[PDB]
Amino acid sequence: MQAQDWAGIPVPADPGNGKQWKLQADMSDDFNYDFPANKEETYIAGKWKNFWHNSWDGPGPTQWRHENVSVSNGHMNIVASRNGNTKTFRNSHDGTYHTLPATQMGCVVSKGHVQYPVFVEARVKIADAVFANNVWMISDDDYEEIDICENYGGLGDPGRTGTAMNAWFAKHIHLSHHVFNNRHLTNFDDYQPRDEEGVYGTWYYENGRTDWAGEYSTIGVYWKDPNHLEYYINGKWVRTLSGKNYSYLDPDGKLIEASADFNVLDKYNYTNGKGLTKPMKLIINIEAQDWNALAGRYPTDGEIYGRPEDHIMKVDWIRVYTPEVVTGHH
Ligand SMILES: [Ca+2]
Repeated sequence: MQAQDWAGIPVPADPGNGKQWKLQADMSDDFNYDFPANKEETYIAGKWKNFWHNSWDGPGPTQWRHENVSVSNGHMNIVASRNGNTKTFRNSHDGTYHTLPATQMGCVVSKGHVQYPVFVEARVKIADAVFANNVWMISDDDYEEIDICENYGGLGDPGRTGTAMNAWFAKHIHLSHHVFNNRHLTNFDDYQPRDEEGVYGTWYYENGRTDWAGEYSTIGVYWKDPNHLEYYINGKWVRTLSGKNYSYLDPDGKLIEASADFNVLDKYNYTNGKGLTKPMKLIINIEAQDWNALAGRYPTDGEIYGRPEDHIMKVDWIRVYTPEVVTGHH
């Protein structure tokens, strides 16, 4: 067997004293096989469902389609395309329906699960296109989620003005997680770290870097324990949340170390003191969310038909490791 694509690339998190990382086979893939686009529900390689976890076809004017996921040329392809059909969708901020040309898109959900202690990392080439490129994880009951990467793609073709400009969005990677409460209610609760909750730095960016769409990036999380998450971009540590403490590299490269008066993983104790524990599936998808699409941050026909190969989120590999004690001379 040849070395996998990630061979020789160290795991950037530390597994603990006298521990080593062990690959979790059922959640790891370097995508060096052919899987042609398929209209039918399929677990690719027995591991990656070519759709969302139910028949819902997505937010906004998104239309997830089984045939918008393929594997070729060393990567999984998550494709945006446009057949001209419209989709009518609700503006989540006020409850009203709007109609736009739809974008057919892809969504992938793992068969397997991960649970702490675990390191999850993907090598992706974010689409050079105006849409969301997401890598995230969620428990089967939808109560506990970790967001490895939420990013909004490229700057688009010339001619965008006002709210349709994507520069603020394109430069960031959102590093976050959610714990929910009372999802049986309509008005369920959602806690995530953010400025308004007193947890800073969640929208990562670097002075000078306009977007993440011109090359491959690696983004990963070490979900170490129920009150400890660490994020890594391109093999480098960028952010830790640990109990009531958190730290991160700011956009000028400065280390910021902060201490909150509350637990920053579960501020309002929606987990009944347990923290993040529930097994999670990995989701990789692209979408056009309502807020973005209504603002004009949505691919034009000129963009999507003029540069089709840019309207694809590519995944070179996904790798998952769990810590094991060192084994000695074997
Ligand atoms: Ca590959």
